Amino acid sequence: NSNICEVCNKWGRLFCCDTCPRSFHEHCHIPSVEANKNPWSCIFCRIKTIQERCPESQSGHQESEVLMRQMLPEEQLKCEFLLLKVYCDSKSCFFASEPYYNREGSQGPQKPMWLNKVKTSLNEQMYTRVEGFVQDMRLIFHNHKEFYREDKFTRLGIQVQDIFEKNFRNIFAIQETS
Ligand SMILES: [Zn+2]
Ligand SMILES: [Zn+2]
Ligand SMILES: [Zn+2]
Repeated sequence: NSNICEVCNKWGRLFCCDTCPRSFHEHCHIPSVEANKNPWSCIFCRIKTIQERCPESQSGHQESEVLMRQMLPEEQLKCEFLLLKVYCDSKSCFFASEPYYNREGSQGPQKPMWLNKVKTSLNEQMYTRVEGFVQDMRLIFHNHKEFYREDKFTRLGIQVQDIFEKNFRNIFAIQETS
């Protein structure tokens, strides 16, 4: 096994996957690393199994059909993995915890949103369709773009949204386009 957490790249109290060499902090893994279960298989492993059991699941899909899917177990897992892929980027620190807004010339968003809020919402099964999760994710970056206006800090939202969008297209096998 690796000696650092796959998500945050730090050592510490790590739980090791039994079917691959990755390791995790307890609350870095999504869902949080399960109490018992020997062997234990990480989310990366669980996602790879879905693909292996249904190879046709990798054929191209339309985003509109993906968004309308109900949050059954496999779509729940995919959203958890997508969320975790965002946390994997160190720039996710800016979007993790609850923001506050007091900048001359700007007004805060009407609906603040942040990664840990999305994490809780997934844990509490608050999304009934993929669309709910994707909307909240995209709202994080849209709120950031609007608030920071012409400040160069707006670029952090572009950057992390790009990681989100690339991973969304990969995990949900969105049809490739020009
Ligand atoms: Zn970690
Ligand atoms: Zn694994
Ligand atoms: Zn099949």
